Amino acid sequence: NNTASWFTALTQHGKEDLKFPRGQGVPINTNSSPDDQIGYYRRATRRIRGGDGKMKDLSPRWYFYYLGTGPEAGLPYGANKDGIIWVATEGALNTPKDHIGTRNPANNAAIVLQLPQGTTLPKGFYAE
Repeated sequence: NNTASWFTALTQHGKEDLKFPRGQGVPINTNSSPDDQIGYYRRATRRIRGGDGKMKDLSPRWYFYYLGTGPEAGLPYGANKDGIIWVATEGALNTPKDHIGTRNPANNAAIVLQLPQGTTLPKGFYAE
């Protein structure tokens, strides 16, 4: 509890999971260094009860966590797991970013997720 991504989410509207080209995907954060630009996105599925009384699936959201932090802090870069996709800027160090850690929403608002110029966002995905 009291732990969250440092950034706002990407919303999925299509059917394909989130995917980034090699070297792309890490959100902008001017308080981090080139060594830190590596991590993963984690899918969060939302389900609400619709008008018919049955549960309906909402659009999935994907949250970025620096490598070695977040709900899959123990996962090494590249580990295969459903809902987890890995991203890294070229040159980033394959080390845990415990100095960055996660965000306490009671203490800090989320950084608005932004991707650098030229990034290919897959079809159906949009930043909140």
